[PDB]
Amino acid sequence: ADKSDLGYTGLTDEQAQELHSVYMSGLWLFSAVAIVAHLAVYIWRPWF
Repeated sequence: ADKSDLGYTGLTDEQAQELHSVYMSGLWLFSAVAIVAHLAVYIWRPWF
């Protein structure tokens, strides 16, 4: 009966709070994020 699958959609509040706390908790996390994105694109160039 109970599926409790509604938790997948209602992850917005958790998403906001999670990103906010982690962003502050790890303000320098952006640097990692930058490397991943930059490198990712470098990987996309040869993929086209």
